[PDB]
Amino acid sequence: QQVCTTQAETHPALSWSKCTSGGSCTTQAGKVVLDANWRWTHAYPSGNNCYNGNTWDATLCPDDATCAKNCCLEGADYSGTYGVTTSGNQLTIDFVTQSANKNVGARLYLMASDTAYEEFTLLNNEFSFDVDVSALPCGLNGALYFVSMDADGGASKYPTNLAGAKYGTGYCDSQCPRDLKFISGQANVEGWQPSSNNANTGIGGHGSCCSEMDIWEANSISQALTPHPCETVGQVTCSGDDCGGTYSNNRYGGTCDPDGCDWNPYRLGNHTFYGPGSGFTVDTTKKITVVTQFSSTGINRYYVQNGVKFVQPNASGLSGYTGNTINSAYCSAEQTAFGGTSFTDKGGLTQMNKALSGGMVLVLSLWDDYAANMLWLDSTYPTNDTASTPGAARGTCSTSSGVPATVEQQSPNSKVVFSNIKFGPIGSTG
Ligand SMILES: *[C@@H]1O[C@H](CO)[C@@H](O)[C@H](O)[C@H]1NC(C)=O
Ligand SMILES: OC[C@H]1O[C@@H](S)[C@H](O)[C@@H](O)[C@@H]1O
Ligand SMILES: OC[C@H]1O[C@@H](S)[C@H](O)[C@@H](O)[C@@H]1O
Ligand code: NI
Ligand code: NI
Repeated sequence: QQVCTTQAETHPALSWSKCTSGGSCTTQAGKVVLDANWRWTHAYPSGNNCYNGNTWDATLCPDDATCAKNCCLEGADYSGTYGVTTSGNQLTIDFVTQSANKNVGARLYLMASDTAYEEFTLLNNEFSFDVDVSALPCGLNGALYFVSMDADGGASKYPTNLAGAKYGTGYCDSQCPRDLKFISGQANVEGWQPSSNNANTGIGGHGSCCSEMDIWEANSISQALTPHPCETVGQVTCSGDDCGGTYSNNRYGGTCDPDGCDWNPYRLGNHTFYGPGSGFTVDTTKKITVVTQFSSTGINRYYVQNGVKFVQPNASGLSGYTGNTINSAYCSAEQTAFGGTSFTDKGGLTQMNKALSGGMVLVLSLWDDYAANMLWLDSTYPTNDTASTPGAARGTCSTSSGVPATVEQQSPNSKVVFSNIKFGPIGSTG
């Protein structure tokens, strides 16, 4: 896509800490940028909208390449339109923001400069952050995660992307998302189908695949930590059902693992570890520090709340695994007990570790779930299963919860606050 400037693009500042062996940390002057899908797109250098509602303009966008030549991305009013504000090392993402239109959530990337995403190499290192999930009810997901995106949003590989990282281009994840309007310097117009249940979104003929490490997908009720390997580490474009994922007739027909080797303490039999109030080890009405440590043998997790360190609880009642670590043993035992082969089919932890040994971009987001109402995270899922089915119970939310239209009307002032990001070698951030 091109760049237009009727709305200025200024990346909100966000400080974070880089820590080194010894425990010394220094402040880093980062910024955040909104993902390109959220932007107004119109004719370059001016003219009609190229996309409006959930349909493309056929005149401006008769095919994928022409559309990218004729259409530009605009700047974003971060607070007024998208409900994104920063203060020092704190980032707030509001749920429903009404200005011209109703906007629901946002996806942001941490920047090293105004034209480059920050790239984190996770293996042998740890990532720590503080979060307030107190205003995240059933059906919402405040997510912090890593994806194997290009630092420049694809600009050097795809010269028809003139917007680059400055405008939040180049997203990919292990779902191989097809809802993206621009992928690899081309629009996603050919075969585009508008969503049945969402006036603002649709599903294109292409998706955008890459490795994904979901550090944190959570609300006040449940949380999950999930590696997703892909057969190619970095970004590749997929077509239709061969993207796999939720919007494809064969979930497992692609090159990425859309399921992941997920660790949700509730799903693994600990019903008192994480929840609202003093009945829970980690009280979701109060700030939580979440620390995640990556090594070749596995991923480890601890939490700090009110100065108290709590290690990840042991898996409880999971046949053949009594640890608290995402390692090859756990991932295999999970597949055996709960079903499925996707994670190991796509190379498992060995293949994930290849992405963890290269740069990944930090994503901070808030969303609700049109496909499955976040029931996979915080309720009983699938709907045909019940709490006696192995792996079915993931949280205490009602199976009727999380319908986007309902949560948007009932809980519009929901929000997530991420803060005090720290990164460095294992043992260095605490
Ligand atoms: C849940 O985790 C807590 C905190 O680690 C632990 O004390 C408790 O024993 C765990 N519950 C079960 C059923 O294992
Ligand atoms: O799609 C057009 C629409 O996009 C949104 S994102 C803009 O904020 C608005 O001004 C414009 O009319
Ligand atoms: O797509 C929804 C949800 O599906 C589950 S299977 C994945 O583990 C998670 O990362 C993703 O956000
Ligand atoms: Ni194609
Ligand atoms: Ni119980």
